[PDB]
Amino acid sequence: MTEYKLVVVGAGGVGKSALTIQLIQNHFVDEYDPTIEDSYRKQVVIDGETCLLDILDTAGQEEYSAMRDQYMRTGEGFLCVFAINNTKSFEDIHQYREQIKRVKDSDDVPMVLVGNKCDLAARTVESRQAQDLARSYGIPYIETSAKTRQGVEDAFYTLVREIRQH
Ligand SMILES: Nc1nc2c(ncn2[C@@H]2O[C@H](COP(=O)(O)OP(=O)(O)NP(=O)(O)O)[C@@H](O)[C@H]2O)c(=O)[nH]1
Ligand SMILES: [Ca+2]
Ligand SMILES: [Ca+2]
Ligand SMILES: [Ca+2]
Ligand SMILES: [Ca+2]
Ligand SMILES: [Mg+2]
Repeated sequence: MTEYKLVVVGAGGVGKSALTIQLIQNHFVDEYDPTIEDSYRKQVVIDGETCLLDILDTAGQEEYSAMRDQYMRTGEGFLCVFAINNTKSFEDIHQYREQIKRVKDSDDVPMVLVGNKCDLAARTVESRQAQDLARSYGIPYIETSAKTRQGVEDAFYTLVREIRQH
């Protein structure tokens, strides 16, 4: 079966782990344990295709930024996550995309921009602002809540659909 190597990236605290764990394990992680780098692997059927998803849940803590090159080299598609209640995290996306672009020497890397924590009302990043950023990268923008599971499958399975278009 086809394996998809997905990598979840973005600033600390944006919900990368909660998103991944919601997808793979169907519960919401309420606590905040910063990640170094974790791997998850699950067989799923996406659009009739039995798929192995290999998901790398990466560090948002800037102290671990030296690890980015390695994971950007091996990843096939990237979920670029910010939180809609964290303007800085949205502004941080570009450093992630620019590095992905550099490492893969490509302006056409499979990516999805994810505005997470869409269950929270303290929104400082409007959907349209994020749509505009995604448009500039040629990628979809999807809002998610790891808490309620809104958009979670859509974000990941879409990443897959973007990889398939490559
Ligand atoms: N309300 C709400 N809280 C969320 C959501 N996603 C994550 N959180 C909360 O935000 C905090 C950080 O989530 P976490 O997944 O650990 O973030 P991370 O991006 O993996 N952090 P790190 O980069 O340090 O590994 C946790 O308390 C978690 O419950 C969401 O969609 N909604
Ligand atoms: Ca919980
Ligand atoms: Ca692009
Ligand atoms: Ca504003
Ligand atoms: Ca397309
Ligand atoms: Mg994490």
